Amino acid sequence: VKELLEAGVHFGHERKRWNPKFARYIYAERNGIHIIDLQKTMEELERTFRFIEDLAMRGGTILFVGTKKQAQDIVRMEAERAGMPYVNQRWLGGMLTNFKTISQRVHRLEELEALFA
RNA sequence: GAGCCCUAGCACAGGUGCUGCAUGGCCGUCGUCAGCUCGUGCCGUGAGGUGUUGGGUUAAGUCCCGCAACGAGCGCAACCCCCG
Ligand SMILES: [Mg+2]
Ligand SMILES: [Mg+2]
Repeated sequence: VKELLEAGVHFGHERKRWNPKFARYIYAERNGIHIIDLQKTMEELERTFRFIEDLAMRGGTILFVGTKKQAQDIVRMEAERAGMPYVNQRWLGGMLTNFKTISQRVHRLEELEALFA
């Protein structure tokens, strides 16, 4: 239901293209490829989802980010489907640290929206 | 008696005499070449860098694509005149 739904095909990826700080999450090497251990994915999903839940049930807002082409279409769907914002194409330099300045273009976007009709 | 005009005296005028390395103003010139910058972010101990390195395209930093940058300004172009 959980970790049987995950073993679906939704774990193990890379192949000694690894960052060795991620060893605490790794189970073994099946066939040249690192197999991430789901019994510990279990663990972090509970902790992360606890933190997400909390966040939501108090007016919290979560910027979803994923630009790589496998996730592009997923992140937009799920993001619209929660009314949270998403970054999908390029992540622009300073969307956060320069948010003051980048927003000024959201304000331009809507003011150009306003010359549609 | 005030304009006004000559005589002498007083202040002063006059100087195309010097310095264009004391200057203003205006002009030439590189060059109508495609450049030169800024605000915030980010990188760097720092000068500084990114933006404005790359690929394409244009008469052009013109436009596109890309990208720790997102924008903007002086330029380019347009707004002006002539010719068709
Ligand atoms: Mg001079
Ligand atoms: Mg001389």
